[PDB]
Amino acid sequence: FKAGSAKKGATLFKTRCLQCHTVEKGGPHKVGPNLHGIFGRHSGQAEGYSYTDANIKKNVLWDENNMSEYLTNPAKYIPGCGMAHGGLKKEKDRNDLITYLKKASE
Amino acid sequence: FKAGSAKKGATLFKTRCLQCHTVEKGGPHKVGPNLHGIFGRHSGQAEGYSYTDANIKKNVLWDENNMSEYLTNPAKYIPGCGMAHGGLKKEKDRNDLITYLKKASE
Ligand code: HEM
Ligand code: HEM
Repeated sequence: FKAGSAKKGATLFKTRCLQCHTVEKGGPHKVGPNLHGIFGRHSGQAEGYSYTDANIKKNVLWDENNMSEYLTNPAKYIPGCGMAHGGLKKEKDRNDLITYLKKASE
Repeated sequence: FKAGSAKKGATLFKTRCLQCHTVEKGGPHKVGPNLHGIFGRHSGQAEGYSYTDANIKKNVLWDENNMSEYLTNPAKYIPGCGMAHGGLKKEKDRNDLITYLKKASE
């Protein structure tokens, strides 16, 4: 991961992520947990959300690289429903996204 | 709606609902909102959850009858993902479920 465009990352997040996740402090859970302070904690630890994926639940320490990898696969499992478009296949898109996400969060 | 078996309703909820919803007080959100005090408020009002369905968001006053109807359709939309098994087709199953849910909640 190498910093990119926050501005474009914002538009990736609004159009690809926001329909399941919010990022502002104290923001609400949706199908996905609120992501505020995601880069200061581990996986599967948002207050007031209960997780499903075994790997998330192991509490991975989130960093840029781990997250890029998490977002690489275009499809993700949504509990009780099936697979959904939960990632960004283009490495540049990931870098943009994560650059925005680091700022919007914390 | 006519009261049924709480015991069987519990097993319907554990096996058909729990994978997206919790019911205890202060319990966490998952893909679905925590359902505690659902029969004392309106639709689309759980603290700390943000909703998608337009109809939910209109804030329907929840009662037994409205809920039975909500659960009738076997498939429900899960935002960003698709349709999922979000209901109970058998009217007796609904009555059992709702009888448990009234108690577990509040
Ligand atoms: C590129 C867009 C997206 C981003 C950046 C994103 C980010 C994340 C992150 C970082 C987590 C981990 C939360 C944690 O460990 O605390 C996560 C979990 C989750 N996200 Fe996303 N997400 C995206 C798209 C989606 C979409 C489209 C959906 C639904 C259709 C979704 C639903 C979920 C769900 C349900 C979880 C919890 C998984 C589980 O408990 O097993 N996300 N998301
Ligand atoms: C018979 C089993 C189930 C029951 C009793 C149940 C109950 C409910 C209730 C009462 C609501 C309305 C919440 C509110 O207005 O505050 C709701 C919303 C929801 N439930 Fe379920 N549910 C069931 C199964 C499912 C399943 C299987 C899933 C996912 C695969 C699910 C996901 C959701 C979601 C995402 C919402 C929020 C809908 C939106 O915002 O558009 N539920 N559920």
